[PDB]
Amino acid sequence: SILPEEWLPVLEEGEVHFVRIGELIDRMMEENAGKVKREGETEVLEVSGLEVPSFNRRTNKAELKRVKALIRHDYSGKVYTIRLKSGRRIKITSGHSLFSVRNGELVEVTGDELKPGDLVAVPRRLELPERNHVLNLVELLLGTPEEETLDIVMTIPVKGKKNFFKGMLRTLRWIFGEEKRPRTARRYLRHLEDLGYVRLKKIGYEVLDWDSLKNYRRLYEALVENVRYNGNKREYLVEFNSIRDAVGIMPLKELKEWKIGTLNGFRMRKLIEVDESLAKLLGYYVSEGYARKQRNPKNGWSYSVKLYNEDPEVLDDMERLASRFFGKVRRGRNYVEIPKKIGYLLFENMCGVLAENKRIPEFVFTSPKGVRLAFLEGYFIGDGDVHPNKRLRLSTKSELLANQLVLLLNSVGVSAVKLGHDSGVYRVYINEELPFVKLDKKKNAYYSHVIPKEVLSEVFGKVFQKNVSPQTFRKMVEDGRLDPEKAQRLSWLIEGDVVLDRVESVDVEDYDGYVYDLSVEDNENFLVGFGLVYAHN
Repeated sequence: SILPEEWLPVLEEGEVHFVRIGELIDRMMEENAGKVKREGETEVLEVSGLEVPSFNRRTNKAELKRVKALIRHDYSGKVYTIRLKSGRRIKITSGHSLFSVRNGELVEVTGDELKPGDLVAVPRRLELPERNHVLNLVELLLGTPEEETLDIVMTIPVKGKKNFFKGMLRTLRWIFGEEKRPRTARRYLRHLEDLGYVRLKKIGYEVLDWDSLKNYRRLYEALVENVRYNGNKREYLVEFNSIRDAVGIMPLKELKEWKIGTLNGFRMRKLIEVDESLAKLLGYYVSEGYARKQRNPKNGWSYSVKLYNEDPEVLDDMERLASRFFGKVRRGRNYVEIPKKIGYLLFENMCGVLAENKRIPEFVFTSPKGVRLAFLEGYFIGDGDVHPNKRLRLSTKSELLANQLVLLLNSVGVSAVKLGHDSGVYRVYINEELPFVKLDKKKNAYYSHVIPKEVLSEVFGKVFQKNVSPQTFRKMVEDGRLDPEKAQRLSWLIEGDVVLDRVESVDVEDYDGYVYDLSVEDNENFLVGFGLVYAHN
């Protein structure tokens, strides 16, 4: 079993969520009490919709699998904190298993069995789904405290909507039997068909969904009540807050036409398509970005987002990108600032405000590889990690980010990763090339680009000098230097997505409380812990 606190990367309906295994299972079992099957000391909860990364037991390749069920035991006994030389850490119960090596094969080894020096299975790479994501600023702001969207409004050109709200509301009420058939009934009746609520017909019409119509009605009832007129720009106006309990009902087909932001400030489309520019911009923010607000002249708040960076070219890039999204920007001395309120709200709810709350936005993880790399590039360039004298070194006061980074790197091939927590700050060491950073992976080759000498020694019989790289291994085989009959046993290790890290230290403790587990389809293994370590279910 795994301890409550352990990080668990999981996928829900194609989205990657980092959660502490215990919190997940706890909640899931509270909102599904009726479905739990208790067994004195064990509570099982079958689920669907959840997927976790695992490795194929046969081919050892990285693949996502279905999580059959969540499990919760009421444990009392010894727990082990396993610390791998790479900086990865995992807290498990005594009988829980991780994967080690025995005569060139991946075998299960329990916690109370593991000792320093032992080799443990860890990811070399991961395969996460790739799809285009579309940010919905309405759904974003709804999850924001009303205090923050006080001055936010949604405008819409009054042009092709001459009293559209009132005209529609009258049609809805007519359909509901509360008013005489309006004169413009058909204009709107068509729109309701376009939305699939009503199917027009020869004679009159037929309501296809009353519930949906009720909600739509509720929406237009709210709109007709709060929509104002902005004579200046010939546009309709609505304070976000006054319709927070109905706006989410607005079909996307209608949302497109609106704009969201401040009355006398910047306004942008409520539906943003994620591209490499957005990602990179977000990359810059996560690393060198800071969001703030001050009282300003008339006590009342002024929101801005600053992107610090000494390098002149960088500032030109951030400015080029920032402005590509938030119109007019303010290029400073050593920074680029976005004084827009909607810009602050976007960055805040996506990546966080405080350094320790900083995080990679959820959509990035399952975006096409190009977008992931764009995010990374922005993070690195901003964090000033382009020209390495040794190896890339990223710092974060945010534990989540450290983990999210390792997953992102893993998801795009980077396996040479090391972790560290020297003083309140988390470090992520990367010792291998990146499409945007020239560095030598062969220089001080990490555990990931090396085959342990213990494994070779045990398989071939000889006593190997030192560690060997997968390349040298392949070559020795094509030389007769290594017996090809034995060298094949180790193929999984040269072709799979699992590498070996070595146990550095093991802490034994007594634990009284809840412990968790997962049942994973087929592979029966998944990723858990700081840095991600494959654990047997």
